[PDB]
Amino acid sequence: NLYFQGKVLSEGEWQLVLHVWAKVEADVAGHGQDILIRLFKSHPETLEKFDRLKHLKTEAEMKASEDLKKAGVTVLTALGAILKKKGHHEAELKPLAQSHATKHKIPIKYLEFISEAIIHVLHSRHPGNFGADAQGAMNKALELFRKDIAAKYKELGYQG
Ligand SMILES: [Cl-]
Repeated sequence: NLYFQGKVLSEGEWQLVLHVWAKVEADVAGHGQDILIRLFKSHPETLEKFDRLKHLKTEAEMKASEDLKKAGVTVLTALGAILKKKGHHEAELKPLAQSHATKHKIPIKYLEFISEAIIHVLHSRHPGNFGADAQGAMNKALELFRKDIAAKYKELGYQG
């Protein structure tokens, strides 16, 4: 198994992140649904950034939406790919910052909101295997993502 040195997190922290993410990926649509519904319930203003979704008014409607299901898979597969770079994600963040800062106008604050939604859902679905250690390593990985993408927003002309 070829060693791939990561940045900022320790090797053991990266392994806790990628072990949990493998569980996410095995049911990506289900995790995606849960995370976006939690985001949209805790922070209803985020729903307005998704044109195909902004009309959905209840949890039953959100769970029935094929569009929300597709958005959830979009979000979690892009984030998983970034996490698997173990901090070597400069190239990946460039187009994501470009679309999110320039077209969608996503404030960095919403990335913090979805980070909270991700930790909440991971606790809810893996209550036996998402402990203090795994939670801390995931918080560090998402913090690094938010820090680096905030820096890319400013390189592309936007504060966010
Ligand atoms: Cl743990």
